[PDB]
Amino acid sequence: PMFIVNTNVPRASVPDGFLSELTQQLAQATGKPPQYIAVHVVPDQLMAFGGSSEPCALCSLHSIGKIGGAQNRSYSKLLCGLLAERLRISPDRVYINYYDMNAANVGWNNSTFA
Amino acid sequence: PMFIVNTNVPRASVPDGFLSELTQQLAQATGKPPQYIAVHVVPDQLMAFGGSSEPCALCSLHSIGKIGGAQNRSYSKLLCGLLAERLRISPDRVYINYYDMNAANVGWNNSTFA
Amino acid sequence: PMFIVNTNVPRASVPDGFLSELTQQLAQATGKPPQYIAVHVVPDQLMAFGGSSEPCALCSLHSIGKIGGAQNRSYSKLLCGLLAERLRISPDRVYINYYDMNAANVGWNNSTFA
Ligand SMILES: C[C@@H](N)[C@H](O)c1cccc(O)c1
Ligand SMILES: C[C@H](N)[C@H](O)c1cccc(O)c1
Ligand SMILES: [Cl-]
Ligand SMILES: [Cl-]
Ligand SMILES: [Cl-]
Ligand SMILES: [Cl-]
Ligand SMILES: [Cl-]
Ligand SMILES: [Cl-]
Ligand SMILES: [Cl-]
Ligand SMILES: [Cl-]
Ligand SMILES: [Cl-]
Repeated sequence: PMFIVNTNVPRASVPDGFLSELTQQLAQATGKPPQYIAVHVVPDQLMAFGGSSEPCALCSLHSIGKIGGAQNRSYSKLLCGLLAERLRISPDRVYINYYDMNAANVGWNNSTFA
Repeated sequence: PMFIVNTNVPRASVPDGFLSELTQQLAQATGKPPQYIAVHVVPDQLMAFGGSSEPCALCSLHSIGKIGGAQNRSYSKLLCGLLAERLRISPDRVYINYYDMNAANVGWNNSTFA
Repeated sequence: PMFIVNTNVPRASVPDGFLSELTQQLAQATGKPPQYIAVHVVPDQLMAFGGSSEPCALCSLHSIGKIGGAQNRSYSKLLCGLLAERLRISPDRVYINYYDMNAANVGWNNSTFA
């Protein structure tokens, strides 16, 4: 899977080990091996949410399976909690788009997973 | 909804109020509440369009509904107009990808919209 | 089509002509005219792959058609080869998400391709 967070929070406010916490927490939540989890954090962005430049985040989670109604509700609670605790972003200023990818549409290591 | 613009135009060339202008114009175009509209502008990017590094933009609009044949033509006219007037980018050097998101696949405020 | 690479490799390690090289190789691989190929390279990113931050890349290819099982395997070999030879990124630390876009969902030049 891949998880991306784009935020206006400054780089200095991203705590050490944040990529590792995302990796481990997502491995547990999705059930996928940590070796297959990629994470990408983009601070200092020029962004607004509801017209306001207070701290916010736009995120995405792509996974081959492990995406659905109940699972995405659980992911949102986990990820909003982490963004609130670690980046001080209010959950009502976070979007997370979820993508259930077909294996044939995910390339890796000179091929695709299909 | 969420609107992202990636561009090679430098940050100093993005005028004041551009995030607000995008927020207001997208609220009217999509009909969605301004409170739910998120905007993200990424200048100074290493990009080419048609092999050329002249000013260009790659954009995306994600929305729960309000995406379709006619609506997307109207959004493209509005958004290319703004990128031309405000960033001086020619409309034939802009792509905008449109995504009609299922409510179950959009997280916000510790939950999803499903 | 549009190809985006996000990588932790620093900007100074992105060789001259890399955007043109991607444009040319993608024009041939997708069969599309190079005038329609857009490329975007984002170096210096805060990323981890499988828990570590050795060089890695998260990429996407969006195209109206020319996406499928066999084609995506071919694109992955081409693109991982280029990331390995030019950016020194191991193919097993690259993900590429493929998107077959409907023409009605791609805006360009004040309209869409539909
Ligand atoms: C069905 C769709 N892939 C198609 O035939 C096409 C090809 C080239 C450009 C287009 O806008 C659309
Ligand atoms: C159907 C679903 N995509 C599936 O069963 C799968 C699981 C794990 C890896 C993978 O590539 C594919
Ligand atoms: Cl970190
Ligand atoms: Cl589910
Ligand atoms: Cl898919
Ligand atoms: Cl929406
Ligand atoms: Cl129309
Ligand atoms: Cl969806
Ligand atoms: Cl590391
Ligand atoms: Cl195919
Ligand atoms: Cl589509």
